[PDB]
Amino acid sequence: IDELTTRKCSVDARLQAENERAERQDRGLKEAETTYAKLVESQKTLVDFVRKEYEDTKHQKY
Amino acid sequence: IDELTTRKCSVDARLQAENERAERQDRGLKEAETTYAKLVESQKTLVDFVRKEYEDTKHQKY
Repeated sequence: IDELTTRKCSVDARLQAENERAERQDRGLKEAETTYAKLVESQKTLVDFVRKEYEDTKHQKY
Repeated sequence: IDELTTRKCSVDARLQAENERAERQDRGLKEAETTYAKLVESQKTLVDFVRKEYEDTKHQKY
């Protein structure tokens, strides 16, 4: 039963570390996804802008 | 002379507007160069920002 206490405390100290690391991954995964959405909207702006300049030179061509 | 003046007036008007077209193109790339420059600095830094999150996420699990 005391060997269990050593084992239980070992996994408990690892489980609380697991809780800390998992949340940190959860914290960064959300921030990465929000910054991902920043990149997703990033091209959408210039994609609209690359093809508006793509069309604006058409009049300046002919 | 008048017949060539019509050509002269046409070529002068279209080129003086073509200079406007040229500068309109210059402002066209100015945003395009800036936005591409704005993206590539943002793209590279955010990718390694994700790798930084990815590394620590890998570090916590490995």
